[PDB]
Formats: sequence, structure tokens, C-alpha cells
Amino acid sequence: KQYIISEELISEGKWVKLEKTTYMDPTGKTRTWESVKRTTRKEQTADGVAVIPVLQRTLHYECIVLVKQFRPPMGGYCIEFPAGLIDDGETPEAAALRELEEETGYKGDIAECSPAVCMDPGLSNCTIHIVTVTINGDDAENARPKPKPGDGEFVEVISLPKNDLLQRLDALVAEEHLTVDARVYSYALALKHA
Amino acid sequence: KQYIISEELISEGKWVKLEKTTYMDPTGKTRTWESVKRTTRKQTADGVAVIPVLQRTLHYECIVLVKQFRPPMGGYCIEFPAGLIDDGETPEAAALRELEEETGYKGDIAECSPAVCMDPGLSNCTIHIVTVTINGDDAENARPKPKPGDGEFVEVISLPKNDLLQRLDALVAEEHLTVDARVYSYALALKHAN
Ligand SMILES: c1n[nH]c(-c2nccs2)n1
Ligand SMILES: c1n[nH]c(-c2nccs2)n1
Ligand SMILES: [Cl-]
Ligand SMILES: [Mg+2]
Ligand SMILES: [Mg+2]
Ligand SMILES: [Mg+2]
Ligand SMILES: [Mg+2]
Repeated sequence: KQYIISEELISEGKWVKLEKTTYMDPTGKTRTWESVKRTTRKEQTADGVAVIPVLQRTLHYECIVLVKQFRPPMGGYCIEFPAGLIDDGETPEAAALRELEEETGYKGDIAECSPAVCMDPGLSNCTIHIVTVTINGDDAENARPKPKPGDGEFVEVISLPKNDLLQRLDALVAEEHLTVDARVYSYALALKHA
Repeated sequence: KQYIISEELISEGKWVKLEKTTYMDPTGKTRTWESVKRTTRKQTADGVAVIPVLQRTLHYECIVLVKQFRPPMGGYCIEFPAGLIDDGETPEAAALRELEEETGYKGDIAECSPAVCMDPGLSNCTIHIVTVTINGDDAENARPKPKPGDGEFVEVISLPKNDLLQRLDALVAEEHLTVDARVYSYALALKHAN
């Protein structure tokens, strides 16, 4: 029933733009919406990837590898899955493995790749692939993992056991001012609920 | 170590604004970011998203989701029930209220996250994730009456919790919908548990 009629640019920054969206509602009436989009999306199947990195080591419990970094939009530190935008011509898998290595030092193995999923669909058109990757932490490559941060990238690695993820996240939030990402919290809540 | 120095308004709509954030990087170098904010926040968070666990004896437990046209996305998305928290509303009350308006179900609160970020590289948007159980055998949830406000047009989709990820992949392959990243993350973790 519903569809886009027009998209009018309101303001276009270097990285983000705002649009006035006109659409047809299902009563047959015309309505508008204020829409955010990135300026960086070309032919990628999504804007970005977020990596679910399951660190596996003999005689260790499985960990989920997370990162902490300052996020200017939030004005503070956030704890997230490793993530980045997909470079033009780059596959989501390759982007995932690359971002994981850049942010954490770890060299992973692909497990699964989601279809493009929406980040905040009432606000923006932004999408990611969620890429599950296993890290063989017994491999020598993954012994002394050092982030290769890019220019203006400053990332801390936090590995938490999968079997206690939600409480460990709660214990981090209780100890400093910091925000957990909604996807990370959602993933931790399901681990509890299962 | 990092912090915000200043925020310049670039453009302000009715619902969304775009800012240029200046911040201090951890080397002591001054940097800028293009940040989105909502104009509606006053609250612990912008919104709530509800994880509604539909419990009916002798049935599988279902997670109740919603399908709506999302003008920023140009298409239909499958999401947790959700909405913005009203001025002077608690996150718990917003959750039960939105769950009722969007699904017709009357639920009980199980737990409530701290404020969690939606897309912290882009926006300051936050939500509380509120887990709610729904006693599907109670008479008030027999014929769930959805109360859509002005301009809401929501379809309800209940899916079994124990197969959620495969059920969502099936809808994406057949119905050309976009699944929400929080929904998908929850689904993934139900599979990855144990
Ligand atoms: C975010 N962008 N536009 C919106 C709207 N809410 C009601 C009408 S337009 N939210
Ligand atoms: C989204 N908003 N601002 C951005 C930037 N990326 C690199 C420098 S500023 N992305
Ligand atoms: Cl539950
Ligand atoms: Mg990143
Ligand atoms: Mg990066
Ligand atoms: Mg809603
Ligand atoms: Mg509403």
C-alpha cells in the first residue's frame, strides 16, 4: 500500500544528509517524514558491518569480543560490536574481517553473514550486515593481538564471557559513565533468555 | 581523555537536527563529526523498544514483532514494538503503552535495560529495551485490540522464539522486508546460546 513519492534534500553535510520524505499512507493520504541518510553509500548492499566475534580457546569459556570508543554523537564512551563502513567494492565479509583486525587485532574466520538489517528505521535509512566470526584464540596469529587503528581511530578491546555477558555489561555500566549499544544489549538479553 | 568542545547547529527540522560536533581526540588534536539528534528529547532516553514474549500454554513461546512502512527506509521493516517516551512517562509505562497501541497485547514488565544507543557513530539516539511477558491465555489478550494513533499502520507478526532467526530469514527471502538490527541480534544470540 505505502510508498515514497519524493525525497527533497534539506541539508547535506560531508558524511550525513537530512531529507524531507513525502510518502503515500495506506488511507491514500500524502504525508511527510524527516529522514537521515549517509552520503557515503554507493553500491554497497549496506552502509556498514558489525562483527559478532566469538573468541574460542581451549579450556576457556567462549568470549564475545567488544570495543569501547568515544562517540562524538553521544558525547561519551560506548561499548559496541566491532564495526565499520564497507569500502566501495568491498564485500561485507571482507569488511567484517578487516574491521575486526583493525579494531581488535584478531584474525577471524567467517561463520555467517546476515542480510542488510536497519539501524534505526524511524530515523535513518542506515543498514548493516551483522557478520558472525569465530576467532581461534589458540592460533599464534591471535596470541598478542594489537589493534591497527586508522587515522582518528582510538579503540579499546573488552572481551567478555558469553555465558555471563549481560551481567558483565551491567557491571561495566555500574562502574563508569558509558553506554552499551542496543545490538550488544539485545544479544546479551537473548543469551540470558535462552 | 576525549570530550566534546562545542556543537554547531547545521540544520533543525521539526523532528531531527544535524550538528557539527567539535571534540578533542586522544592525541590532543581537535576534530569534527557530523552528528544527528532528535528535537523531541526532554527523559532517560528517546524511546523504548519492547521484547514481548507471548506465553500460551501448549504452544511455543512467541516473540511479538511489528511490520510497518518506514519512510527513511523506503520500505517495510520488521521491528520490536517501539515508540518515543512521552514527557513525564517512565520507560516501563511507555513500553506497556506502546505494546498495547501497536499489538493490542497487555503485558507484564519482566526487566528494563539502562539507556542503550541506537547508532552511536551517527546519532545520540537512545532507548530502553523492555522485556515484557504476555499471558496469552488471559481473557484480555484473547482478541488483542491494536490502538494506532494518527498515522500509525502496524501489522503484528508473532514468531516462535525457538526458531526466530530462521523464521526471520524466511520473511526476508519471501516478503522483501528489512529486519531490524536489534531483532536480528536477539535472534542470533538465541541460536548462539549454550
Ligand atoms: C522522525 N522524522 N520524522 C518523524 C516524524 N514523526 C511524526 C511525523 S514525521 N520522526
Ligand atoms: C558520520 N558523521 N560524521 C562522520 C565522520 N566520519 C569521519 C569523520 S567525521 N561519520
Ligand atoms: Cl523472558
Ligand atoms: Mg569502527
Ligand atoms: Mg574502523
Ligand atoms: Mg512505533
Ligand atoms: Mg506511538
